[PDB]
Amino acid sequence: DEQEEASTKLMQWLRGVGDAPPSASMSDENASVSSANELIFYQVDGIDYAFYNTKEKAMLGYMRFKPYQKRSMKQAKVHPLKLLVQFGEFNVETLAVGEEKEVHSVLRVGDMIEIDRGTRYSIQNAIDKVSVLMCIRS
Amino acid sequence: DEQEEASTKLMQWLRGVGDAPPSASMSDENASVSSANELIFYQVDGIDYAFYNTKEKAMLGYMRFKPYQKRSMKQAKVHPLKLLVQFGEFNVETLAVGEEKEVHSVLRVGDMIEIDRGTRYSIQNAIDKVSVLMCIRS
Repeated sequence: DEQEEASTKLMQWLRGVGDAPPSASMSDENASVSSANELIFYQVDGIDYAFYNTKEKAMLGYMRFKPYQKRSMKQAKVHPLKLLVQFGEFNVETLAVGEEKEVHSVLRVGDMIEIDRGTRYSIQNAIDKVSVLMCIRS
Repeated sequence: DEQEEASTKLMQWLRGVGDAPPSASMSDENASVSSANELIFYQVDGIDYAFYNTKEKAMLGYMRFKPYQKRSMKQAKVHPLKLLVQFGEFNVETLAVGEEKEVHSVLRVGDMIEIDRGTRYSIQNAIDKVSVLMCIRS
């Protein structure tokens, strides 16, 4: 249940509900390791982002959405990405290169969507609670 | 609490404790979407793997470890990877190209380690419960 407690503490922090998870080991000093305690949320144009400190920056992180919050349209101009739902529910609208018709998808926890290079995409929190997604860039 | 229930059901399935999460939307039919219900665990050399069905296969998935289970040494020969702890605790041993001294790291939930191209690495479940990690390939 210790590990259930650790998991719950991490999720509550990601959702903005709880305090930062405790430290545990000196492994957070290792070059290749980015611990959860490294994460710090910063707000950009209304959305809270927190990224691990990887060798190539901004390649793995979380987006935290206020209830029903909208992220404006962006384009995967350089890096294809994957969006993986960590908590809650999201509506994602995509328009791939060459197509002229948008696609709307609904994503619940554990669902993933792949955004190809060139695809324009918008994200909206579908529920009246904070939702969290993981952003994985290629 | 509906979304707390969905999150708990997904984690219990990943840990091998519960049944598959329910369906929800027709978005699982969308080309770019890989729903959690797509996941199916298969055992290879003692370890349970489940991968999303992405355009380039085997690029995002989970490894489920029995108590104290060891994954033998592998090498990131082609793809650098990131390992992100989803539940439990792992000891990871790495030997990067050019170095002659191994590095041992301990990872708890939400911690990530980056395995560079050429690095040899071994993984052991550090606890007497099932632990789960996410494997992210570049």
